[PDB]
Amino acid sequence: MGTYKLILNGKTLKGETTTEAVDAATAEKVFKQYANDNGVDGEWTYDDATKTFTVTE
Repeated sequence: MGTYKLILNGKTLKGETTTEAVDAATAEKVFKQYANDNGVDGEWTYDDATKTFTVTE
């Protein structure tokens, strides 16, 4: 568990969000859905060091 962070690094639109997920899969799914909702879909990365994900459109 813990608080995860998402970094939307899009060519068109960018943003950031944070959510409390039980595991990395739940985190990645919530964020995938969130990014796709913002119309962001690029190379997804992860930084366990600070529990963050970055999607580079």
